[PDB]
Amino acid sequence: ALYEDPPDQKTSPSGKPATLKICSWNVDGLRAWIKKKGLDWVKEEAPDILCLQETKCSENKLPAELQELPGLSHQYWSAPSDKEGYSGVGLLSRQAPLKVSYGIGDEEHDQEGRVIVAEFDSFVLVTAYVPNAGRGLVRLEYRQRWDEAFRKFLKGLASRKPLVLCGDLNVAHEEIDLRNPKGNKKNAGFTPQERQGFGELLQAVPLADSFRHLYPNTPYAYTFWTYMMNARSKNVGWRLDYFLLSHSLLPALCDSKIRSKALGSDHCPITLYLAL
DNA sequence: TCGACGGATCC
DNA sequence: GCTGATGCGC
DNA sequence: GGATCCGTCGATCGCATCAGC
Ligand SMILES: [Ca+2]
Ligand code: NA
Ligand code: NA
Repeated sequence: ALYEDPPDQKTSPSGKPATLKICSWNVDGLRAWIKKKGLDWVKEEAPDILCLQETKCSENKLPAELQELPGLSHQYWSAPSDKEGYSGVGLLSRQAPLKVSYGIGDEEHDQEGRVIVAEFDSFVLVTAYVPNAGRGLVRLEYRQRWDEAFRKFLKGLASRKPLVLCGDLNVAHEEIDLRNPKGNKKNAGFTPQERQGFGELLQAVPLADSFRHLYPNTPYAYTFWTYMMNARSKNVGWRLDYFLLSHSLLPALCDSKIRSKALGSDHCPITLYLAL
């Protein structure tokens, strides 16, 4: 079945207006995504912060359009240390963060340009492109190691400031989170190990899945569709991109959106509204 | 993801 | 700059 | 022994690299 995201709710559970709008988008080739008019869509969405994953683009090759682009003038980029055209994330913000850092503090896990940490006044924002378990589950052993390091890192951070984690977490948590649960239990993104790691993440930090917390029984809501077999036109997809929040931020939570119609990637963008 | 192969196993 | 091949990805 | 089923097991799309010149 096809899916229609409900309208944006812009007041908090106590009627505070939303003050912060964060958008996150796995662009799967930043240059290609810009050629497919992604920035026009971003300009219209007008986020206060924009998080991009899988940029596949070194700092040298960042297209010129990205400077001419407030109110997202404070921009930060991370690329792998020795693997061109692979992975890569970015964070663009309207206001300058207090402090920015790259990676999680673990050399094993900080070589593929996957994590940017941006600290603001009232909270910390982490954006992440989690490593794929790979075809044939080749990288599943590595994925589990990543999962534990990432959880430990995020638990530490959240013990000091309220935390927002966004990005492509490369797992569909439960069977409502993808179209074909049956046929995918041994494929990357829906192995029992990856789903379990996501569950441990929610409990050990702790964090809440913003979208599921608000729409806990809404099926067919996905953020990814493989280019093959016209999957997107059939809405045969996966929910892989999330906003996870510290529990303390749940009374700030106004809405968590899925922008199903924005094209330019094999992921659509997601949008978080917070009253801060 | 999809169809195509298999190799079962029931009616 | 161009062809052709390989890496990666749910 | 012809028909539905059920664990594999290959060909798709898209991006960006590399090897070579
Ligand atoms: Ca590969
Ligand atoms: Na019968
Ligand atoms: Na016979």
